[PDB]
Amino acid sequence: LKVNKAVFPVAGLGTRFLPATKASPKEMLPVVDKPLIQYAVEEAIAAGITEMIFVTGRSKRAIEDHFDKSYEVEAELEARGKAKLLELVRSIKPSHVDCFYVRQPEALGLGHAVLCAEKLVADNPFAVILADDLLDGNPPVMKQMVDVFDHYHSSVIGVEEIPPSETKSYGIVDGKEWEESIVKMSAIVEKPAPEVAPSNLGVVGRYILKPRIFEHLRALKPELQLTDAIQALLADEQVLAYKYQGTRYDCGSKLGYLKATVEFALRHPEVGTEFDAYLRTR
Ligand SMILES: O=c1ccn([C@@H]2O[C@H](COP(=O)(O)OP(=O)(O)OP(=O)(O)O)[C@@H](O)[C@H]2O)c(=O)[nH]1
Repeated sequence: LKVNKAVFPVAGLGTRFLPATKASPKEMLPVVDKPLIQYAVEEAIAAGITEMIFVTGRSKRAIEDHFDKSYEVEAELEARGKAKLLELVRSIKPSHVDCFYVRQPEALGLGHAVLCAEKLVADNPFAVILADDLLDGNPPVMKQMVDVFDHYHSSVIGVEEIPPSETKSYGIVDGKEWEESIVKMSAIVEKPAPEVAPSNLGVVGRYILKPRIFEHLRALKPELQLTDAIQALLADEQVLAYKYQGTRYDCGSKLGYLKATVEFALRHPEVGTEFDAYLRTR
């Protein structure tokens, strides 16, 4: 049917960004002036998703207070007639967008984080969006994928072409190329050595999953691997890999985070020009 829900796992330990992540999850890191998780939610909104499910771990309130109403900030902005900033703050969570929270008690990995959201997804297809993967696309990547899902009504795994030497960092898909950008998947293999990688198509943190993924998650022998659930699912039904149009910034790591900051600052209306001039003359 329709993709109304997006699950955002934001419960990782984020040790690669200590000390900043001590009391704020990695997905709250700002790129210029905006947390990763807000970029991710805005992508979901652009895709027609209206229900945001956050799987929280440590520092859940950074996520919750970012999206929930804050009386203090509005009373502060109200008391100063700063109306454009008020519209900006309110657009963090537009009307008709709902935020639900669920706890992952133990940082038992991504597949387990997804499993924590099972009762909230129930018997519906749902997006899984990893805000650490900051995707820059027009149209937004999850919107592209929702269009793919609406056509084929199969799970959709976002993929990008990666250097063959780097396959050990990625889930790698295999299958029959269907369109220029659609692979009908025959396999997904977790972090293969370059010489045995079945393709150069690496999985990124964008998924549309049909609810049968949950029975394969609960069934796995435990850190449950999302890859293994996907591999199991494609034995029972079509799963598609989608070579999205756009650019991924691996903000799980410091370098991708920095690249994202640079690239997004350059396209920022307020500071783009000066930051470009600064970069040239430094
Ligand atoms: O227990 C977990 C682990 C990971 N995740 C989620 O899975 C995705 C991938 O996150 P990772 O598993 O790569 O962990 P991390 O980047 O937070 O950890 P460090 O390497 O910085 O130590 C992110 O969306 C994260 O929030 C969970 O929700 N729960």
